[PDB]
This record gives sequence, C-alpha cells and structure tokens, in this order.
Amino acid sequence: SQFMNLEGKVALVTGASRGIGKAIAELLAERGAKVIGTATSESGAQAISDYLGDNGKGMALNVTNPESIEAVLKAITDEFGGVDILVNNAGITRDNLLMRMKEEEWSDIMETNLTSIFRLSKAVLRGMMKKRQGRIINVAKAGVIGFTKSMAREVASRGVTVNTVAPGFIETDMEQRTATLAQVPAGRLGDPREIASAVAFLASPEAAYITGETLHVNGGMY
Amino acid sequence: MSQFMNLEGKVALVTGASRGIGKAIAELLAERGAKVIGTATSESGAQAISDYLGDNGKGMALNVTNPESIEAVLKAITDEFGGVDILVNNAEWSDIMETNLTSIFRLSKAVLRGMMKKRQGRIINVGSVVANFAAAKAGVIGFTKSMAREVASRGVTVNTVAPGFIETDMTKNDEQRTATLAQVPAGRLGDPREIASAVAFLASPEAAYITGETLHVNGGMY
Amino acid sequence: SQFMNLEGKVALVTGASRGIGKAIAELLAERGAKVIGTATSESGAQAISDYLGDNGKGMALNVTNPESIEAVLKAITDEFGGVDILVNNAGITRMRMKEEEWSDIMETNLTSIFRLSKAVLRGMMKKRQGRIINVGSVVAAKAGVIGFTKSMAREVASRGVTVNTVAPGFIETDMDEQRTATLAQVPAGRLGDPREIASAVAFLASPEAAYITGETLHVNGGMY
Amino acid sequence: SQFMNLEGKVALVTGASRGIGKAIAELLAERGAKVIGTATSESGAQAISDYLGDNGKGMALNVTNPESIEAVLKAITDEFGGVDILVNNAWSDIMETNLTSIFRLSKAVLRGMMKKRQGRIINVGSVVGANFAAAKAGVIGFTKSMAREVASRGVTVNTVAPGFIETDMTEQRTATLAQVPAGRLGDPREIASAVAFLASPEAAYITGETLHVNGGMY
Repeated sequence: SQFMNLEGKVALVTGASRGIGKAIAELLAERGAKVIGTATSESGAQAISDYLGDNGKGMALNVTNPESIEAVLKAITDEFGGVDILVNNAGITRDNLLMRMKEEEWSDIMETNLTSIFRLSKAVLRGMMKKRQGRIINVAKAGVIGFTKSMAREVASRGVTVNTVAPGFIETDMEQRTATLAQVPAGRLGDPREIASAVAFLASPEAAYITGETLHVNGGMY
Repeated sequence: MSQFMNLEGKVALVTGASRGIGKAIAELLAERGAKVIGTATSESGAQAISDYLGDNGKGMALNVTNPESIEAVLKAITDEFGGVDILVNNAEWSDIMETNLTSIFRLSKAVLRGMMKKRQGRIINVGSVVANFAAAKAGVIGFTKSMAREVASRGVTVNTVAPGFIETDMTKNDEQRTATLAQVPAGRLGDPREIASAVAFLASPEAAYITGETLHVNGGMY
Repeated sequence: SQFMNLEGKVALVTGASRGIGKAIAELLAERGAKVIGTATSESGAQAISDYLGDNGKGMALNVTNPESIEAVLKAITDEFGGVDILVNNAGITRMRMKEEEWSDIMETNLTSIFRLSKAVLRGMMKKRQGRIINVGSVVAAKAGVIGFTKSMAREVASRGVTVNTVAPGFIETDMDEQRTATLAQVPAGRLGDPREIASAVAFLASPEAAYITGETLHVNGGMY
Repeated sequence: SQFMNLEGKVALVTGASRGIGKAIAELLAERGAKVIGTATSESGAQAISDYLGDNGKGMALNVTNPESIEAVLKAITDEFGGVDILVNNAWSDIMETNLTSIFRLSKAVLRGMMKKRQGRIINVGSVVGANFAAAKAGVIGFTKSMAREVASRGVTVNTVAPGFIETDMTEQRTATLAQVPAGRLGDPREIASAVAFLASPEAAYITGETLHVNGGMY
C-alpha cells in the first residue's frame, strides 16, 4: 500500500553487514527502498549483496577515508541516483579505554564514530536539499545528538529531516546478562528489528514533519 | 496487507475522535486493521464517528470527567469487542489539572488492569496543538514517564506524541498565520495525518521497546 | 567580594526545612541574599527562622493553594521587596493509587512550579531581573520540569529573567547495605551532598549566570 | 571565604592571551589559583606574564606538537606542582588537529590528577560567529567519554559551550542578535564565570556535562 512505502527511494546504510545495520537495510528493502549497504571488506560487501538480492547491493567503504567516500557515492549516484535516505550506522564500538590508547588509535576511533557522520551527511546533503527531499538518520559519541539537532535546524526548510535513533541494550552477538536486564524497566533486551522499525518509520514520507528528534528505543531505560 | 505495522485483532479506544487529529488517528488505526472505538461528547458526535468508521469500528458518547461514563463505555466495549489493547488519550490551571490530567489518569488506569494481565498494551497521550500551554504539556509528559516506568515490565508501553502547529479549524489571521510559520524551521504547518502516523507507529507491535518517550512532530520547532 | 554576591537580592526557597532545601537557603544567605524559606507548618517556618537568623525568615506555605501563595508573596513584598530569586524545591517524594492522591502528587510536584513561577514573574519582568531555578527530584513525575523550564526560558529571556533546572542524582538525604546497589550506578562512586545541589543553585542565581538560561545542570556524579 | 576558593590549585589555561582565555585566566587568579596561561609566541607568553603578575605566568605552547606539550608540562610541574585544573581553550583538518590537542593535553595532565584523586578538565567550545556543529560535537563526545572513564578517581571533565560572545571576530550585529533570546551578546567574563564554577571543589559532583552559556540560543 501507500503506507510507509519507500519505493523509488535510494537508501545508503553504513555498517550493514550484521546486527542492527543488517536489520535496517533488510527492512528498508522490504518497504521498497533500493538499498546500498557498506562493510569494511569486499567479502562484507558481497554478503550484503547476497541478502539484498535484487533490492540492492553492498559496497566496500572506509568511513575514515574521504577518497573512499567520494568513490562510493559516485558509484551510487551513477547506478541508482542521488541518495534519498542515509543511515549512519558505522561505528567501532570497541572498548573505549581512552587513557590507555595511543593517539593514532584514538584518531581512528573519532574519525570512524563522529567525523564520518559529518562527512557522509555533508556529501549527500547537497543533492537532498536541491531535491527538497531527504532523510538522514543517525543511529558513537554523545556529540551525535548535538550534531543532529544543529543540522536539523539548518536544513529543515529545504525538505530534509535529520533524526537520531538512540538504542539501549540490543541483543547482538556480543550469565552476567541478568545484571544488564535489571537496568531495563521492560526487563528484556531489544531486538535489532526494533531499531530498524524506528529507523524505517523516520525514513518514510509520513515522518516528514519530524526533525531534530532523538528516538530512544530502550525498554524505558531513561 | 503485510505483517508490518499490522494492528489486525487490536481494539483501539480513541478519545475526542470526531474531527481533526482525533479523527485522523482513528481512521489510520482502522486502515491498519485495528477495531476502533472513537468517542465524542454527544450522541450525534458518536453517530458521526460510527458513520466514518463503518464496519471497522464505532463511536460512543463519553464524558471523560465522569467515572460513571468511563465505566459504562468500557463495559460496552469489553462486551462487544474485547479488552482495550490501544488507548489514545486525545482531548485555566483548573482546566489543565482537573480536566486533562485527571481524565488521562482515569482512562489509563481503567484500561491498564486488562493490558497488564495480558502483558500487552499501548497508551499514547496526544498533547494539544500549539501561558499555560507549557504547563499542560509538562503534565502529560510527567504522567507518561512515571506510568511508563511502572508498567514497562508487564508489556505495556506509554508514550507521548507532542504536536507543533497543526492545520485545524483553530489555526485557520494572515498576519498571524505567517507570524506562526516563521517559528517553524520546516516552514509549513503539520497535517493531522502526520500526528496520526506517529501515534500509529507507537501503537504497533514494532514499537514494543519504546516506552516513556515524547515523540515531537513539529517541523523542528523545539 | 563582588564575585557571586547576592547582597540586596530577595530569594524565596520552597521546601526549605531540611536537606536540599535547607542547604540552598543557607548558601543563598551566606552569599548575601535575604532568604525566605517555606515549610507546610508554622513550626517548620519557625525552625527556618531560627537557622536563617538576621539573614531571612521562614513562612508557612502550601504550594497547592493559590490563596496561600498570594498571601505569602504579599507578606514578602511588603517586608522585603519583590522576589528576585525563586527556587522551586517543594515536592512530596512519596501507580495504582487513588486518583485524588495522584492529583495531589501532581499539583504539589508540578502545578505549583507553574503557579509560583507565574506569580513572581510579573515583578521580575517589570524589573528586567530575575532568577527562577527548578530543582528536580532526587531518587520522579517532575520529568516535565525540564520541558517547562526550556519553554518558559525562551519566553522571558528578553526581559532579563533566566529560568534553569538543577537535576540531582542520588543525594544523601534523611533517607542499609542496599546502598552499595545505588553507588554502582554512579561513575563518581559516591552519593552527592545536599551542599553540592545548593552550590549549583547559587551559581545559577548569581549575576554572573545572567547569560545562562534554559539549561538543565545535572549534579549527579556522571550518572547520565 | 571558603566558597569557590581555588587557593593552592595550579591551573593551566591554553590560548590565554586575549578574550575568553584571558578572562578565564584572570578569574581563576582572582579566586586564588596559581595560573599558567599559554600563547603561540614568546611575546604572547610575556603579555600573559604581565597581566598575571605574582598570581602566575605565561608560557609558549604549540598544542599540535607533543614535544612542546611535554616541555611545557615539565616546566610547570617542576616550578608549581602537578596541574589541578586544565582549561582547553582556543573542515576535516581543523577538527582532527584541534580535537587531537585536547586529547593530548588532557591525557598528559590526567596521570597526576588520577594519582591525586583530584582534577578538573574543562573544555571550552569555540564562539558562534556548519562545520561548527562538527567541532562542538567532537569536543562534547570526548568530554563525555573521558568523564565516564576518570570519574571514579576524583576527576571531573566538563564542556562549556559558548554562544555569541563579544570578541574581536564580532552591520549584521543585529542579524546575529535576533537569534539570541536574551537579545544581547555574551561577555567573555560570563564564560569565565562558568569555567571557574566548574573548576571549584563545589562542582565535584558534576562531570560529563555541557554548560551552555548562550542567552537561550539552542
């Protein structure tokens, strides 16, 4: 039906090889989007191509490298058209033990988690604003929420919305679980499909009047 | 049609459903398969709701300020349709406190015993459309978050949808219109269908891990 | 010195008989404010008068009652001048409960804030000078406090009045080894002291905080 | 009095030669801190020495250079003691480089503070006057991550986020002002007040926070 229909929309999903990212790309495809997901390797890309099938493809992308970003977007633009939906989900959620890390390892954690969001968002934004139509959904640092709301204010008048989905404890591959559960009023972990549901809602034409929002999907955790 | 955002088999009670935001909510819930009972203050209100719902539901007269009306309306619903699965509360200091805040609490409390026994329920409080406006919203939000914490573990979510400037009769002068619009980064009024979309998202099985949330549908306004 | 000096400022602190409220009132007085704290009873009021001494007094106030509010403010205005600083701290930190008990919890926790803030605001805005500081609960249902603060801040900013929230975490109040359970949630690894909530409030109440409004200042050991 | 008293505290304030940075260093000195401010040149350093007088001194520091950082800190440690308060003040390259200095300086002073169970790190965002959102987002992210990691050892890490402050950068004045609900620019002394509050013993239970000093702007 016409309800939450993404047919004719080109969606780029970063970090799409498993868990939350793969749920997002699959659901966006189920709702009619043409989906391009990314992984850090070619076998990651290929696996994304496998599960998307005719609904999209995978591409290898290093979020920290402006050359990779520029090439990946050219490839997308040539084959599919300008990006209409951008889901920034790439992140190395890798034991931030800041005090003990080397400066170059710390540069990489920041470029991957934060700077990449800015770079990707900036690159797709020109097209969306020219079109008067776009969705950027950021799924890293707590600076993400600030960046979302600042960018949302700036681009709202040109038909582009910018929103954050903030997950709680989601069941990924990563006992002492009962310890975690006690912090969640719903008393259970989230399913990655429930983050994807939120993202997909925000990506729809029906969410055109929601921008600058943080959608918490966390079992009541606040 | 599909299993996505499917409310088939769900009984929804929508208060204040005779026009605008309330009627958009009830219609969309019906489109997605819900059995919808909307309410108005009069029997001709009720009858007009019956008219537009058709086989997908009915209208009933309800005075939210009266515990006797509330108890009768729910008995009638329970007998004919089953227990309520989805409740949409849509409707100076005395006005705010007593009328709004108390009715919401009473209705929510009455449907909650069933939902918690079932381990399944949705309560969605819709704030009013943009002195005491900030106070009325503060109150609804405080009730949402307190009640969400208490019932989350028993499979019931409680959320607020906070509208900005939505196009209704009240908002329809030219000086004053263009004055309002300037405060909205999206540069246009909201459509009642967009408040309905948000409510229906929160009412779905897919939104099971969202509770205690305020979903602003306001073109970036706050 | 001239730094964080509240001399010549009339400060009304609700719920000032103990803990957070009394620390706020004492510190405001230390920094030169003329402080009126409130309790629900006259013996509450008298005890507040005792610990304030020459720096202020206690008055009986029921925050849920528009008559009590109007009387308490008249009494303050006549004797001290218009209120310059308002600390909304009153709150009963005590559900399938009866609906009238629930009405009371909301009127006392939230509606009172709106009523007191509104009452003192005419004077402050005429003066182009005022501080309203809402102190959130330490433990709920005050969650609307942050929204109200920000809406109200936007509206009155241009007339020289700031409106801010101080949001406490786990503070050591009157309040076993179920304590270690609480502590585990706090990255600083200890409870807050009521003097630390008071330090925050007094900062926000100073002339130096004139350009901060619409803020929530979390005093919670890193908790969120 | 004992209220907001920084006596016996050693404060390092980067970019301290003018505006916000100079207001921060002067206020910290007023409240009793022994203050070391920094500039990019030796004449910057000397001008900081001039206005601090007996309350501190200026040193030349290049924040982008690990050798300068290590030398400046040794010199400070030898003469004054470990740094108790650190105020980090004053497009892809600009963000990587500025964010990197903050991390390096903070990391260098942190070993001492955590051994002491006492420290304040206050990161001051740049003044509003696009990529600006990116630079702020980064400082805020670093603040909150680092704050979580060191909180248990008595150190707090906080951001002060200024709006439109009256400085040299700041007829289009009126254009800017319209965006500020308070209807006026901030004074650098008001950013300094905020920093000094966060640097006090009284703010020991505030960490991971962004304190906006912006006339209601957000």
